[PDB]
Amino acid sequence: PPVVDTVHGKVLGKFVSLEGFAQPVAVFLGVPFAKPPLGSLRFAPPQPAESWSHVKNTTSYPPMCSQDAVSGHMLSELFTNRKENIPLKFSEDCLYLNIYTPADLTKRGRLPVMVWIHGGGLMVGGASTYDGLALSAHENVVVVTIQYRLGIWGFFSTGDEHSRGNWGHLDQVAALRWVQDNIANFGGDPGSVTIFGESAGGQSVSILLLSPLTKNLFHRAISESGVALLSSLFRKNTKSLAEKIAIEAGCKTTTSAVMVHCLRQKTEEELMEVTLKMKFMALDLVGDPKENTAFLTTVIDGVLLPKAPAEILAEKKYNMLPYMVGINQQEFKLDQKTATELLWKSYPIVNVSKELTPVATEKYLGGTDDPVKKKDLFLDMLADLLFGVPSVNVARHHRDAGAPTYMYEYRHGDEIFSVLGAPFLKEGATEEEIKLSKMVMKYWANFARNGNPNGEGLPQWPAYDYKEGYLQIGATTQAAQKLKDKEVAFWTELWAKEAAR
Ligand SMILES: *[C@@H]1O[C@H](CO)[C@@H](O[C@H]2O[C@H](CO)[C@@H](O[C@@H]3O[C@H](CO)[C@@H](O)[C@H](O[C@@H]4O[C@H](CO)[C@@H](O)[C@H](O[C@H]5O[C@H](CO)[C@@H](O)[C@H](O)[C@@H]5O)[C@@H]4O)[C@@H]3O)[C@H](O)[C@H]2NC(C)=O)[C@H](O)[C@H]1NC(C)=O
Ligand SMILES: *[C@@H]1O[C@H](CO)[C@@H](O[C@H]2O[C@H](CO)[C@@H](O)[C@H](O)[C@H]2NC(C)=O)[C@H](O)[C@H]1NC(C)=O
Ligand SMILES: C1CCN(C2CCNCC2)CC1
Repeated sequence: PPVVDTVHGKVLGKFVSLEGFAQPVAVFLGVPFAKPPLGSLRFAPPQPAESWSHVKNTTSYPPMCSQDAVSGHMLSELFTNRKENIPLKFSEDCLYLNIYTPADLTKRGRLPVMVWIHGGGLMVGGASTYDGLALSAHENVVVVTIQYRLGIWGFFSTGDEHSRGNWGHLDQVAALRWVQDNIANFGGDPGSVTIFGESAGGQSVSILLLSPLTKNLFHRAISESGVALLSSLFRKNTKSLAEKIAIEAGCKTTTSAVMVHCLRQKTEEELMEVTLKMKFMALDLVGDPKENTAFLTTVIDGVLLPKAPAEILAEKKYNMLPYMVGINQQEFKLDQKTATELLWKSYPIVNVSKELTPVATEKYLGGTDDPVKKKDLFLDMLADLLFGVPSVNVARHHRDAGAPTYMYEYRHGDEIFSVLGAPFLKEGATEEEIKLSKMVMKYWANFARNGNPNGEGLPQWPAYDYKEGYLQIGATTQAAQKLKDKEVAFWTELWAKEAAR
């Protein structure tokens, strides 16, 4: 039974042997990296954890952050890269991380560290549904899954000092700081930390890469199907949102301070209650697509983000380091009038003026294949809009700044089956995807230790220079070029025409 020291006290983990590997993996589940964000700490930045004198049992999955348990239980079942489906528990006391290390705790391990940031619209998700027991064993790295406040708890902002916002992101920063001051005890190398995640995790890594407060907290980043440029997860301000939330809770809105103070008085159940009423994770068709800003989000707080992401990216003066941006052509039938309507209704999620709406349709869903079955093109443009286009834009920005860049197209969650090696400790699928998994983890890890995904036994992966070299992964893995170049062109131009209407 492994007992490791930490700045705050000792933790007791457990050994797990993965068939096919000589060395066990030491696992620590539910290690606190902060003080429980209760009472006055709700809607505040994370405070350090108080020290403890006993040896802390860390062999049990910590609870996940307050969230929609139905949407939370479902996303957890559809993303677990294991066979067992963990018995979830939710609480505001959710600031914990899980550690998977293959290092020999008896020695001075200096293995690269990979910190996984789960996705889930910043509304749901947890670190436990992900298992680094395979990636750590297969690639010889230390894997850390972190948790962060979600929904109201994590992103409620009044646009000023009484509740700046981005608590969820400040929790990610705190875990990264924790890794710095402690991972060495687990055979991890704080000098080689790689942050990675998909969807909302993907954009979080992007946000963190652009934040002034992450200097030296990590050394490489991987965004999968999500970048700082997602219009759904960022908004310069959310005062009106904060007000709708305060009212739904039965709080006055006289001031920012009165709002926050009243909300701090609410109960987790009461706030959970408001969350459900607000109906965040869901598209609202009826009404005007511009009044439904019911989406808690990343904002400009002058702390994590001094200014909007688009601009910080433009200034080219953020944390310059290896960044791997990738996507999966999937979000996982109708006519051109109804589809074009769904686009307008999906305004909050994709911000596409009604004016434009038809154009995009008649372009993607254009007068090519009139069939209804072949309107899966809608789902393609809807993806390019969500992450496809933004990703490339983010990449181009990074490259254009002189930072090692890389892209790839896997052929939401599926890459995860490969990234965390589901094909081993799960159902047992196509011996074909099982090798696909090993190839993936290989790139991620080589990138983790070198900032270059390349290695022996793996097809060439071109840097993301000006030839737009990117890797194509799937049943057959090859290299390609100009990812979403045509799609980006049509949009950057379309949105150009209305630059001076
Ligand atoms: C909902 O839909 C609308 C319309 O489709 C979205 O459009 C935009 O609204 C703003 C209109 O004013 C745009 O931002 C402004 O215009 C351009 C953006 O291209 C900027 O040049 C403007 O000023 C910036 O100031 C900083 C100061 O440090 C400079 O560094 C900037 O320079 C670069 O940064 C911009 C960032 O957008 C880049 O495009 C270029 O590399 C610039 O060279 C720049 O001088 C000003 O920001 C935006 O493009 C866009 N959104 C906003 C409000 O910024 C709208 O965004 C969308 N809303 C939602 C829900 O997302
Ligand atoms: C550490 O925590 C574990 C889990 O909470 C404690 O033992 C329990 O978990 C085991 C599985 O790991 C089960 O097999 C046991 O049944 C269960 N305990 C009971 C009630 O039988 C364990 O006591 C704690 N102490 C240490 C340091 O191991
Ligand atoms: C014009 C081009 C792209 N946008 C926008 C369009 C829709 N909102 C998010 C990106 C900013 C300015």
